[PDB]
Amino acid sequence: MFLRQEDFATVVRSTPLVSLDFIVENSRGEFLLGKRTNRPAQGYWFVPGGRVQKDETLEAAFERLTMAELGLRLPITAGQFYGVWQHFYDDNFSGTDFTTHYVVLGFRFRVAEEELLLPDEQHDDYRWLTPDALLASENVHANSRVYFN
Amino acid sequence: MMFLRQEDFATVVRSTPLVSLDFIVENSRGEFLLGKRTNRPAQGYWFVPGGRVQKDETLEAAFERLTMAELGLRLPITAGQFYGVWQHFYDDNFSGTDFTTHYVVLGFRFRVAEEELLLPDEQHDDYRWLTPDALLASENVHANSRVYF
Ligand SMILES: Nc1nc2c(ncn2[C@@H]2O[C@H](COP(=O)(O)OP(=O)(O)O)[C@@H](O)[C@H]2O)c(=O)[nH]1
Ligand SMILES: Nc1nc2c(ncn2[C@@H]2O[C@H](COP(=O)(O)OP(=O)(O)O)[C@@H](O)[C@H]2O)c(=O)[nH]1
Ligand SMILES: [Ca+2]
Ligand SMILES: [Ca+2]
Repeated sequence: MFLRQEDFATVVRSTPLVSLDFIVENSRGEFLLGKRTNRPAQGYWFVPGGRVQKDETLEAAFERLTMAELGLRLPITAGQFYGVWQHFYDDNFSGTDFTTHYVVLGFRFRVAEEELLLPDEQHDDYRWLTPDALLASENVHANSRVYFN
Repeated sequence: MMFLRQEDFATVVRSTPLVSLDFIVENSRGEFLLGKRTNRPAQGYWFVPGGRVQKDETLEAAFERLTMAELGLRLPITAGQFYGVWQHFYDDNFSGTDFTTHYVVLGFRFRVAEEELLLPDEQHDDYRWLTPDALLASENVHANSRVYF
C-alpha cells in the first residue's frame, strides 16, 4: 500500500513509521552506506532501509526492500536480527513542517558486491566503509553510526 | 499529537501498520495474565495486555504509559525481557468492519505481584491468570496471544 501524498503526510504527522534497516557487509569487513537524496536525514550517509506498508508481512517487506534498496532480492532468512531502534527527525519526506518517527528493526547480512545492482533513486553515491571510518565522520548520520558503536 | 483524534486515528489504521508493545505478565506462581477484550480488533477474545506506541513517543516512555494504563502499575522498560517481534493482522478495526488493522508488535515478558496491580475495566471486562497449558487449550484465547506460549 504505497499511499498518496496526502495520506502519507497525515500518517507521518500522526504515528510512528515501522522500518527495516540493513547492516550490509562485503568481503572486506566493510558496510554499505548511501548518501541520501530524500528527507529525513537528507545529504547524510546512511544504511539502506525502508518502511513496512499496511498489511505487508515483515517477510514480504524484507524481499521488497532488499530489491528496492540493493537491486537484489533476499529472503528474511538471510538476515540476522540486530535489535529494535528508534529514529526521530525534525523534518519529513516533503518538508520541514512536522517531524518523522521510525521504530526500526535492524538486520545484518553479508553479500557479494558483484551481485548487487545499487539503484540511484534514493542515494547519489554509495561506499563500503569500515566501522572506524564511519564512526569518525559527522557526515554519517548518528542513527547509522550507532549500529557500529 | 500523541493520542489522536478519532479522524486521524482512522486514517492511520487504514493506511499504515501500528507499532505496539504486548505484555507477557507472569505472577509468582508461574501463571500469566489475560483479559477479555471489550474493544475491536480481537473483541471478545482473551488476550494479553498491550497497546500501541504514539507519535514521537520513545519505547521507554510507551512502556511506562502502557503498563500503567493496562495494569494500573507503572513499570520501567528495564523490567521487561524482550520477547520477539510479532505481527498481528485483523479484518476489522477499533471503529468497525470497514477496514483492517495491522500491528507490528514488540513482546515484553515480566513478573509482577498480583496484589500490586490495579486492573482497569476500560479495555477488558474480566481478567484471569492462566497456566501456559490451560491458555493453549482454549480457542477463546486469541491465536496471537497463544503463540507467546
Ligand atoms: N507517497 C508516498 N511516499 C512514500 C511512502 N512510503 C515511503 N515513501 C517515500 O518513498 C521513498 C522511499 O521510501 P522508504 O525507503 O520507505 O523511505 P526512507 O525512510 O526515506 O528510506 C522516500 O522518499 C519516502 O519518503 C508512501 O506510502 N507514500
Ligand atoms: N482516538 C484514539 N483512539 C486510540 C488511539 N490509540 C489507541 N486508541 C484506542 O484506544 C484504546 C486503547 O488503545 P490500545 O491499548 O493502544 O489498543 P488495543 O490494541 O486495542 O489494545 C483502544 O480502544 C484503541 O482503539 C489514538 O491515538 N486515538
Ligand atoms: Ca529507503
Ligand atoms: Ca490495550
